[PDB]
Amino acid sequence: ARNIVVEEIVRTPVEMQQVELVERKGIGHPDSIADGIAEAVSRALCREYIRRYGVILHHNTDQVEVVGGRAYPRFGGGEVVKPIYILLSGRAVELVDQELFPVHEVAIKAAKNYLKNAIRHLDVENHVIIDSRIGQGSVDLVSVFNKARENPIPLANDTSFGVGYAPLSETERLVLETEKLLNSEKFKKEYPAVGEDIKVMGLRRGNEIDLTIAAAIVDSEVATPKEYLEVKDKIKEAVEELAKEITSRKVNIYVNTADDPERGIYYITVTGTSAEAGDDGSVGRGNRVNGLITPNRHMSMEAAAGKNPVSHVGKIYNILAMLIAEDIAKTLPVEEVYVRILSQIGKPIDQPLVASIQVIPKPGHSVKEFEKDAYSIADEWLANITKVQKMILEDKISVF
Amino acid sequence: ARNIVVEEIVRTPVEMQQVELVERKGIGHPDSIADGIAEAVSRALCREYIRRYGVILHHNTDQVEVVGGRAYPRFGGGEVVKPIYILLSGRAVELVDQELFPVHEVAIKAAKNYLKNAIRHLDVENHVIIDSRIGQGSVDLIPLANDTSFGVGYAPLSETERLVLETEKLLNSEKFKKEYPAVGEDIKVMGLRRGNEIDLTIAAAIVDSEVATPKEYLEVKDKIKEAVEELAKEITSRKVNIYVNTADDPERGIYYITVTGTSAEAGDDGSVGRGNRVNGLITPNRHMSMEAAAGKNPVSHVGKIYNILAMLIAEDIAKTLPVEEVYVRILSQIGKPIDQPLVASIQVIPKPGHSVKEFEKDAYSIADEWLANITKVQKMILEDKISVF
Ligand SMILES: [Cl-]
Ligand SMILES: [Cl-]
Ligand SMILES: [Cl-]
Ligand SMILES: [Mn+2]
Ligand SMILES: [Mn+2]
Repeated sequence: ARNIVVEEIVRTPVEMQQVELVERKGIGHPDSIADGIAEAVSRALCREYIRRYGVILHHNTDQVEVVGGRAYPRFGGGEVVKPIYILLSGRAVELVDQELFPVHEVAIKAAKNYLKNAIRHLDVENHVIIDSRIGQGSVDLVSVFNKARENPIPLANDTSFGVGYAPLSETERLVLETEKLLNSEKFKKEYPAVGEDIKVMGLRRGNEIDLTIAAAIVDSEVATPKEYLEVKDKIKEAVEELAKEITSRKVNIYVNTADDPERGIYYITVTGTSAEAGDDGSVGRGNRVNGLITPNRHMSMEAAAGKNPVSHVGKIYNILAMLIAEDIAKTLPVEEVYVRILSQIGKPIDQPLVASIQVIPKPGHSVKEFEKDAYSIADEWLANITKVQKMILEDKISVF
Repeated sequence: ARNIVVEEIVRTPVEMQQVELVERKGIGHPDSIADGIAEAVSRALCREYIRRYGVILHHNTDQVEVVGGRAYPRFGGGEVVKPIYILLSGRAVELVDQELFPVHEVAIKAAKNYLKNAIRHLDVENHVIIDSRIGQGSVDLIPLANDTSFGVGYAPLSETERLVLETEKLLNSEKFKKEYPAVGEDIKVMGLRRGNEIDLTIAAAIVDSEVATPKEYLEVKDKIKEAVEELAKEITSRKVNIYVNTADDPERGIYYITVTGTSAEAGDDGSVGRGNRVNGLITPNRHMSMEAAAGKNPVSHVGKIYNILAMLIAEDIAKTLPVEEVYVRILSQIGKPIDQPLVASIQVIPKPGHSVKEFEKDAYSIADEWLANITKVQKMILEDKISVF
């Protein structure tokens, strides 16, 4: 019934390709800040719609602009001189049966709460201005409930595709886990000088990987250039240990490569994010839903962060494509699998115009031998598509 | 000696894959409006820096937020009820040796001029609010790489890529607009190929002042369909199915009519880097860069230059040599001039019956000459001769 297509492709697996480039924008990167606020706003709206009406009402808050401020970092502690300005945009239902729903209150509080929990040394009350221009919508709940009855699985409202793949390469895992380690609670507690604005790039040529880390250091935690350099060495040491667990390839680690001590240049910040110094961010400019930027792979340009987890395929299909890919890679004799899913307007989101599965089989196997099981994995996930709504709101799946 | 590497790759060509997906967001789509404004602002800043100082000063205007308005379309002509709001962001040099450069004036003027020329039925003075929060820079009056920057491009386009690209270009061309003024600029095209059959879905905003009745609206949709059917026959002999404004439901009174020709009027939002790559397409069957070219300084941003150069190198190779596919990737080497990349990888599938040895030397030479003329590409960008979305 469902438009699922399984095909074999021939390609050099990424692990065997000569040049592989992978990047991850960490939590404090301005683009990832935009994504994180967008998603925090969406989840807060979902939960408050549920609390008041028992159902999620339509909204999309996948539009956030982070306008950088100005700052004077100094060893021992600088100051922010001009605040970061953040504009929340999108659309949400505001009039519910002639009654007013507190869209802007929920959104601004969610954005502020996200920043406080994400960027430890950022003074949100004084370093940030948050304004909201979220568009106004209206609905009658009887209609909402009737729409839910007519179509238990929501209808697609856009023509969009999501893209995912599996399994991850060593270089992909290295980049992902380097950022996760350095922004982990345990590491932050041990090394409070390491801010959250961390960008990780892995470039593999053959069996040698250059792993470059741009990590904003918090100037209130380093009194001297010497203490700053000791922090960079502690970053390098921790990532060296991590790399030995992920790959037996040679890994060269570089931290804050624009540093130039003789010219007095160090990557120190007041708050731990370069957004303080004038760098800007917006939604969908960084990691895909698997958490990575991967030009050796395939992606959708849809920004998952902030999109309605109930009906917007731009989020749902990018998550589902990754989950189907991971399932196939985990259970079948596959070297690589790429999943692309395209919505059809007016049809339920479990009836995509196509769900395309492209597989490189392991040597000694053919896709024909397992094509029906691959179909079945995609079919069961599409038939259970609404559970993605549940995993988002239970904070079980990240979208950047 | 530039580190250019030409190698053969063995992989299923896109045209032989069973399923291919291609999308293009047309000029009036909110995301493409953001991209277009971003690039229009950058080029206006470049020209005015040159006019005043003889050099381009540092800037990045790759941050634009299009916040949709409200509108009540009506057959015969509706009205915009709440204006579109556009925030310009990024950074530009504003203090030039203690004197003030009119960043915000240049930027707002450039944004308004772009909209005026791009969206025919948009009343910019009354339908749009443009504000600027571009960050303030300062300065006192072949570049080296400061980072590892990346560009990726490919050629030639597949039949489905060509159909999607040329469908939007046709419907938003002046010649077509003159004959069918009811067709707005907010056109989104999705192409799905399965085997030798292509499904083409077109969402095209129709201008409500140009259609007096539902009957005229349906006639306009049929003229879109007929025109694209003709175009498809020029590109492919695969079966092509064309669908226009598929969410329409006449019995329930739903038609894709707009006052201005862009869904930004009705509350849809856009921002930079959410849509087309520099070749004009969104192509999940290919390899794409995540960087937003629009608004980036074309003189100093290596990622923008390399993504354009990679496309130009690929297109040249595909046009002149016996290649079925070519993928071009360029990586800068930190601390070296940008015309001396860390690697320029040229990956080719030869046409059947051919081997790369026949033409590997010519492919190297094509890549070499483009890298040697990186300054020529920068000029082409400012002369509006190369599109970036
Ligand atoms: Cl290959
Ligand atoms: Cl098929
Ligand atoms: Cl990229
Ligand atoms: Mn960015
Ligand atoms: Mn969009």
